[PDB]
Amino acid sequence: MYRSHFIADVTPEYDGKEVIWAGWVHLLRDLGGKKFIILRDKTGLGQVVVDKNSSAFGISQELTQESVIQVRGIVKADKRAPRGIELHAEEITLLSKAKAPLPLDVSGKVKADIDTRLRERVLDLRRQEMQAVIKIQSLALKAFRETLYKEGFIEIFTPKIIASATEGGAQLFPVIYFGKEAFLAQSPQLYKELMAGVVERVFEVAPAWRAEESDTPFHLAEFISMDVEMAFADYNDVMQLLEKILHNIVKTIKEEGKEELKILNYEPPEVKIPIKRLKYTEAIEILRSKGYNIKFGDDIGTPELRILNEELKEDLYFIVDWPSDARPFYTKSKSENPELSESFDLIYKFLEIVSGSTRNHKREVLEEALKKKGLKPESFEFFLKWFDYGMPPHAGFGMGLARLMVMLTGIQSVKEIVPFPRDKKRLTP
Amino acid sequence: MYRSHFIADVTPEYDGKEVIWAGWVHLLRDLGGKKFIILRDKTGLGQVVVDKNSSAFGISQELTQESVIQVRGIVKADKRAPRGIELHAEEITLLSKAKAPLPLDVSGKVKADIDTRLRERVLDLRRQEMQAVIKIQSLALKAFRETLYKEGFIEIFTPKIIASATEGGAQLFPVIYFGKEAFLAQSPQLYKELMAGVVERVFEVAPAWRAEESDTPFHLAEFISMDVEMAFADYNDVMQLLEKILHNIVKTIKEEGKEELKILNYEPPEVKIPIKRLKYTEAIEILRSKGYNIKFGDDIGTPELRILNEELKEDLYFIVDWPSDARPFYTKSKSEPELSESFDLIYKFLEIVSGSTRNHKREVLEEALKKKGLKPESFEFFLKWFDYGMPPHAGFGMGLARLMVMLTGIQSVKEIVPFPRDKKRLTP
Ligand SMILES: [Cl-]
Ligand SMILES: [Cl-]
Repeated sequence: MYRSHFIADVTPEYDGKEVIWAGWVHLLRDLGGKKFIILRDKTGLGQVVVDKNSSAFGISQELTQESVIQVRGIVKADKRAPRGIELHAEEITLLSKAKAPLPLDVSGKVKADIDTRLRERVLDLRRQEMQAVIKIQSLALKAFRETLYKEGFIEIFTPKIIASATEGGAQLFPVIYFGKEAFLAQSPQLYKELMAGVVERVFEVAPAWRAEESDTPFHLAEFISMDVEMAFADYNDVMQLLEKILHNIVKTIKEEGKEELKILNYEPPEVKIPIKRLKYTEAIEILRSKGYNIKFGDDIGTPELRILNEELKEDLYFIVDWPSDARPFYTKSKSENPELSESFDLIYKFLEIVSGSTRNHKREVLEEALKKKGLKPESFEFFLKWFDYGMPPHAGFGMGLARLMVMLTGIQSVKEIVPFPRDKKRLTP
Repeated sequence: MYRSHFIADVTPEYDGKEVIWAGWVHLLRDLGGKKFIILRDKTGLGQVVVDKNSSAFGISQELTQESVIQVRGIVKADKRAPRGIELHAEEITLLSKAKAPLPLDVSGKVKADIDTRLRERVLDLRRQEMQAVIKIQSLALKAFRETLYKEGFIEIFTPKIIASATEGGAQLFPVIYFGKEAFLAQSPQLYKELMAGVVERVFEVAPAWRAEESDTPFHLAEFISMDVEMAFADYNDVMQLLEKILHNIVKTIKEEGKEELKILNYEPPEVKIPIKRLKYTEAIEILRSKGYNIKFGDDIGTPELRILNEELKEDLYFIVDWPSDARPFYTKSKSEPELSESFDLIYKFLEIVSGSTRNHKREVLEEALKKKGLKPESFEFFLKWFDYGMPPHAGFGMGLARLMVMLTGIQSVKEIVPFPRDKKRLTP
């Protein structure tokens, strides 16, 4: 196409050979009457030299950072040079010239806030660091599906535009839909249960949306959700599935993203099996005993997760068995105590990465649960009806991709992970 | 847990052994004082028989179709039975009791109305033919990504809510987005072009939406769209890749989806490399060479395509070099310009994929927008990025559901998509 080799394809064993590189002008320096071009392509950064008496010298002088070029030259081994080589330019073609100067420095280090970078997001995304994020995410999805296929999970796609919400109180985006006010789904919840009720084992990785104005970290309005629903399984089963998933994920990043982690100065945690389980009951007591005003039944906020993290000597733990009263109507209660529920959160340090549970499967227990939350059963008929015709016991979870990315990169901002973030003040690009 | 084995695991070399099945009561019949239960699960259909001398008998008497049960029994080989085995039940546990009668038959050759089936979609989808389709789509997706991984492609996700349209005059769904009227995207277009401009090779498989009120077949309002964008490629490179993808999908379906194709009575077309490339220009000349009322520059539609399917004796084929003015502003015109570097992939009479090489110069994008009679200033959110080194690139978008017709032979999009969405369909 526009090249014979990617930069990284060339080894010292290429000395004296003619190669064609293509890519971006990363840097441009002049030393000793020689022009040095650091070129960038998807494999990384090479070094090209244009000496005075080359025919490429003339055009090399008009080149600017982020212009796209083709360069044909002869490989020279060196060892003082990147990966032990450099390209001695003979011919350079200008494919696409960039305006100068740049509004954002692709090699300058992070200057300006998030919002200034989002005006020049492409230039920002081109930075080694962001490139590494984009790469790791892709590997993370591959490893996610791989584990699932091994367990015979079937990949699915459920409706994103829905008539009414599954959990009232959740704020959904209005969609004007052929004359009706419909909404954007917040999760595939009902549909994946349904599809579990037909082919048993299903996942979906896909967009979801939430309309709140919460300004805390990690609360984009649009977000990718990684969902799994498993028939003839309860919450302990799926927790063990996820363990294996997460393990294959970090293992893939560690082997296939060695270089990316290097650019990131980051080492994802070990996934020890089993992951520490801590009952919610016990979490409440650790908190109380350190002096926080927290009663059984209360939520466990970020501030609490910090102390929980600071106390467990574990970065990666499940919080299992929450109060039934704080979990959806579709979540199975504990048999030995109705006040508790067969649910879990997976926390990484102080961030929630996954939530799941064992679900209900009888219409009557579902209908009771709805009453126990003061909802009108007749208004969830769209959910209840399917359970008249043999819904099996099932269990599932949802993990947030970009939250999982924090565990895989070290980046502490979701707007730094998602290449085109959406929230209350952010719609473009 | 609930089972010890799936129905398809158990073979004759299991004789005398105890086995736990979990599944759905597909069929009940009584014969010779003996109860017959056709059990179903994700692997398929199995035969359980309950003797009158069994303790499982009494609960066996109250089972209804589609109930979820657990049957502990012993395997006996028979070779008159499915997979040469059946299960003589010792205990039966009732997990989920289903109401009687069923409003839709799972065991039946169910000739019912579409909206009637939508009303009871879970039962509908449990038919072997539907499970087939579901399973094949999964296999298709895996194969698709597998090919793209081999070539270095990176999986992206692009924004679904957007400020404004890319194709003007295209109808998008309004979203009320923090006080503003935003829209659902109809494709990742701009965004996958921008991602290719950072890491060269990308793909995305994700929902898109159009809001037109069509009444023609294969025009769901929400659809899963498989996109690929590739820097330093032109359309011919991306068509080659497309072929390589479709080849692998067909192979994977034929090898891994054997029983599914069996249930469906269907054989996928052969992806013959290279797939026929029919120049638009020649497509018009053929349509004229038989008796038709078409001129160069006119659109080729479904009538015209049924006709092309015949004339070409090829079921899979590209129509290429469409008139530049029938094509988006971001599609690059041919070097030698009334024509553009564009293609559509066709299966018989149905458009499956479209793509092209893209423009990458601000100037030519602006011009293209003037010559279509649009005002560049309104498209500034597209143009701006091309100021800072967008490389040559190209790409395509393939409808998952339309692909699916090629893989299954099913002629209705609402028989492929589990929970379809259109002007008169929102629930389920
Ligand atoms: Cl909801
Ligand atoms: Cl658009």
